[PDB]
Amino acid sequence: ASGMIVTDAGADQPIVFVNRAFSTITGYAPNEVLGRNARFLQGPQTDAATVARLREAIAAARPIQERILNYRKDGQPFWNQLSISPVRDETGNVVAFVGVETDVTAHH
Amino acid sequence: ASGMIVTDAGADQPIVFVNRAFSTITGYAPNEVLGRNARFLQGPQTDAATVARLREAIAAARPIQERILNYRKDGQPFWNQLSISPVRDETGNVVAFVGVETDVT
Ligand SMILES: Cc1cc2nc3c(=O)[nH]c(=O)nc-3n(C[C@H](O)[C@H](O)[C@H](O)COP(=O)(O)O)c2cc1C
Ligand SMILES: Cc1cc2nc3c(=O)[nH]c(=O)nc-3n(C[C@H](O)[C@H](O)[C@H](O)COP(=O)(O)O)c2cc1C
Repeated sequence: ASGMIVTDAGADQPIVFVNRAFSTITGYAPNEVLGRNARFLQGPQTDAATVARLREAIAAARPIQERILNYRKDGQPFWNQLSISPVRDETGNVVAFVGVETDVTAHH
Repeated sequence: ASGMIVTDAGADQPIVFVNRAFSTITGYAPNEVLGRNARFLQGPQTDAATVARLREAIAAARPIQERILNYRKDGQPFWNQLSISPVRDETGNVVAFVGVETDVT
């Protein structure tokens, strides 16, 4: 099952909702992530160029897909097939961002 | 500001998240709507053909926009400029639906 993250549109995109699969994939409970920017999923082996592409796309409210190395709450790495899109009203205003996370690590 | 509703993909698309503007527009608190299908916003003068187009779009996970008559908690009618889209993973599985509601009364 794929995770879903919903964030606020503005001011560093704090998480406002995660689905159950997000907790299965990442090991974080909703309590532990609400109000935070999702960058806490990254760590030392995360590719900086990938993070830069995400940062520029989100600032521009442009959809983006990347494979990015992320980390579970207890530090276990996983590859995240990540897709982020703005949610817009019909006037084009960004209401939120939605991200889908698929664990594409062969853990076992 | 526009409302946002997030639902599960299956089992009659129960609401799992609403933003602040949803409550400003509709007069419902989150605890009054979570776990329910959004159709409770409809009422006596809602256009049945519009509802049927939404039903078919959600069944097929097709993006759709409609101007639909809805009702606030206090029973006052309002025009909802509603846009719904599926949220998909890379393999095309539907993870959720997202709806944006603009009060265009
Ligand atoms: C809706 C949404 C979901 C996100 N999900 C993830 C994720 O699962 N993993 C991740 O590494 N970054 C994720 N991000 C990206 C980070 O929040 C952040 O935008 C990125 O690290 C680039 O900005 P920075 O260089 O300021 O950290 C997400 C962002 C948004 C808006
Ligand atoms: C994410 C989402 C948001 C929705 N928001 C609204 C809404 O604001 N107003 C409304 O009348 N129907 C809304 N609906 C539509 C109803 O939930 C339902 O799909 C529609 O009435 C057609 O199905 P039915 O014939 O089974 O009721 C929404 C549906 C989804 C999936």
